[PDB]
Amino acid sequence: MFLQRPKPYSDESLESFFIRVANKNGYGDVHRFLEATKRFLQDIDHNGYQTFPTDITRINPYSAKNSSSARTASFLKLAQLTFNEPPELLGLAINRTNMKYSPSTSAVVRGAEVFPRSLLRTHSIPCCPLCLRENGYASYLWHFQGYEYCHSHNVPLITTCSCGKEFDYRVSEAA
RNA sequence: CUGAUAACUUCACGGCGGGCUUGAUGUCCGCGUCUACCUGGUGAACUGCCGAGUAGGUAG
Repeated sequence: MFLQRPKPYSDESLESFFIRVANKNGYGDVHRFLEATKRFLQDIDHNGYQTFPTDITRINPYSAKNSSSARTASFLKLAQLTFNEPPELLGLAINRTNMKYSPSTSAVVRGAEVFPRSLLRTHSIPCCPLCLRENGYASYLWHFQGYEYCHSHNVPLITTCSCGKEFDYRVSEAA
């Protein structure tokens, strides 16, 4: 109950929304609040709590074959009665759709926009600091957006970016 | 359009007498049934009042 001051702005792929509510009040990673959400889904007046995920990934509402209709219903009351001033939460969800293209590639709706195929990277992506955080990575071609020369693969020592290993995917002119 | 055409078989009645199936008998020996199993009431018919009362009544 009462997640204090949902702040955020647009242009986000919903994964740092749980990270920004993780860095407040003093909490480790997202396994606690993520269990306390699915515990609250296991609490009063709910029917579909069993399939709400467990890990860093898979908060995505197309990662299950048939919990897609359960994930949005999970995401319905995950904004209303748990936030003062319930924010723009719904619509950030990268869903799936019924549309296709002509070369038989699966269409995928974010809030109004369609990616070419639901394959693009899904793993081992670059990342740049000093925002919170992006909408456009884990895709084929979205690199810099104004400030350039920022690939940031972490061959040197641990904890270069100051976030706390939540999103932080790093392992050890016409563009 | 028939081996064609027609056609009363009827009346009467005592089966009876007698009678010992018997004697004897050993069905026995042996025996591993077992392994694995979800029945599924969400919150849902809630709170008083009189009477000594696990009886009885009485409210919205």
